[PDB]
Amino acid sequence: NGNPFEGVQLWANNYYRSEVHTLAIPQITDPALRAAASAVAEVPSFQWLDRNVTVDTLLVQTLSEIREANQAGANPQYAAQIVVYDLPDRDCAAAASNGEWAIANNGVNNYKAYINRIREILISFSDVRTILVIEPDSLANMVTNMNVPKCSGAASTYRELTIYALKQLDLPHVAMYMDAGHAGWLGWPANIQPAAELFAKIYEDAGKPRAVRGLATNVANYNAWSVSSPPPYTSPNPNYDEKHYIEAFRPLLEARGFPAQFIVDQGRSGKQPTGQKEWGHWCNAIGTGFGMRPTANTGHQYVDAFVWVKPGGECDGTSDTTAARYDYHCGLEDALKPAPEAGQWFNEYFIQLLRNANPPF
Ligand SMILES: CO[C@@H]1O[C@H](CO)[C@@H](S[C@@H]2O[C@H](CO)[C@@H](O[C@@H]3O[C@H](CO)[C@@H](O[C@@H]4O[C@H](CO)[C@@H](N)[C@H](O)[C@H]4O)[C@H](O)[C@H]3O)[C@H](O)[C@H]2O)[C@H](O)[C@H]1O
Ligand SMILES: CO[C@@H]1O[C@H](CO)[C@@H](S[C@@H]2O[C@H](CO)[C@@H](O[C@@H]3O[C@H](CO)[C@@H](O)[C@H](O)[C@H]3O)[C@H](O)[C@H]2O)[C@H](O)[C@H]1O
Ligand SMILES: *[C@@H]1O[C@H](CO)[C@@H](O)[C@H](O)[C@H]1NC(C)=O
Repeated sequence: NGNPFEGVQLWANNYYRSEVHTLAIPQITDPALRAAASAVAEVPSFQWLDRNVTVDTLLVQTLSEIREANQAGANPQYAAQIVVYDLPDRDCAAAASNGEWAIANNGVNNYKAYINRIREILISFSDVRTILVIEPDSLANMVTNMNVPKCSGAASTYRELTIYALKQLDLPHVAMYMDAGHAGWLGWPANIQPAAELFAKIYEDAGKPRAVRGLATNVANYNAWSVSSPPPYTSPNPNYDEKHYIEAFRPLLEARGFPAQFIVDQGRSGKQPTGQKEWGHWCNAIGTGFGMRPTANTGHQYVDAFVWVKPGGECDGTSDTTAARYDYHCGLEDALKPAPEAGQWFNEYFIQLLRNANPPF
């Protein structure tokens, strides 16, 4: 029943800090941008377990640092924020963030082992409050993208592995939030009921694990929490921001046995409207800014926290048309270019986010 974001400070991980200080700052001479970059490096965004190698290295290192700070007397205690993101046939409706594992090459077994190892590590660090986002985009793709061969082919696997993860990571010091797309994906009137059906059924089939707190929205996207008028690209969706989406979604979930609490990514939501020409333009969108800083003080009963899940500056996908992971969304007129591989540092993007930051740095 506890909000896992209440009574703790959020740990800012050293990986994002290191990117900003070793890659970004040496390329930013401008005094104000340099000072702003140093400040954003300290905003506590989620750390992503995007490859298996990170489990026994980066995850352990962060948890070990938090343990040490808390043992020294940190008040409030620090909590960790981790994304689980390595399903086989990952990112099934796009090319940009295809992952290391494939269902056709022992991916299911590889993933179960990854989840088992994460469980063992979280058990060993049961003294550290841990908040998890489970597999961005996965279930949202199962709602709207069964017409995509990679997604339809992965659906049964996604379902089995999601339930596996929810049960295995159901630990006394863990809070989990399943990814649930965003207002412009699942919040469309035609998608929102089948979305609620799917998430509630997964929840029931997982045995309603205690550690499942709810859902995460807007991960790696740009939507407003709350604006007074719909951005043009949102019409005619009545759920044109995350507040509308959540207020519509929660009753439908609760009626199906899943009284989900929410966290909302605001890391790239500071400038509204954005420069997106169409709402479905997700890749390195121009006209965006760093948004509201992580906090549990949301003013909304259904929202545990505003968070930064996607770390701004880390690319959404390459704009190189010859690359294996080239996705046409990343070559569009409203995608910033040239852009490196997904997850790699995109310094010009980082600068855009600093310039447009609201609140400013
Ligand atoms: C009445 O107007 C029309 O209505 C229909 C609905 O009745 C929509 S169709 C609706 O369009 C949305 C675009 O506004 C689609 O949402 C997009 O889906 C894609 C997946 O196919 C999402 O892409 C994913 O984005 C992630 C970041 O958020 C990223 N990590 C992933 O790699 C990427 O695949 C995208 O965010 C989302 O906005 C929706 O599926 C579709 O049902 C019509 O657009 C209106 O004109
Ligand atoms: C939805 O798209 C995904 O977005 C997430 C969040 O941006 C990233 S996770 C991101 O991934 C990169 C690349 O693996 C990591 O950067 C790398 O860190 C390793 C050490 O682990 C270094 O050796 C390397 O030089 C560095 O580039 C980030 O630390 C992660 O946060 C994901 O890749 C996207 O697909
Ligand atoms: C994943 O990493 C673990 C160590 O955490 C390792 O033992 C295992 O072999 C790796 N999985 C694959 C499929 O290589």
